[PDB]
Amino acid sequence: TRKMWSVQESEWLKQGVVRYGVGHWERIRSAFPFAGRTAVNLKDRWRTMVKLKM
DNA sequence: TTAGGGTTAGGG
DNA sequence: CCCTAACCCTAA
Repeated sequence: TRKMWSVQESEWLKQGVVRYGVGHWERIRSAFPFAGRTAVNLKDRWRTMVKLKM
């Protein structure tokens, strides 16, 4: 069952991009306690947030 | 391991 | 329902 992204998970990805730059998906995933999210999931999520103005 | 296009399921 | 966010596929 697919799981929608929480606003806390989205803020984690936002700070991880700030602290490490886009494309550093495996580095961002390790800097935050992401449970059930792969680095590819983080990259797809970032594309969604960019498109949704976030 | 990431980028970018393609695919699908679940919620608005 | 069915659009789209959450997925998958794969070159490099």
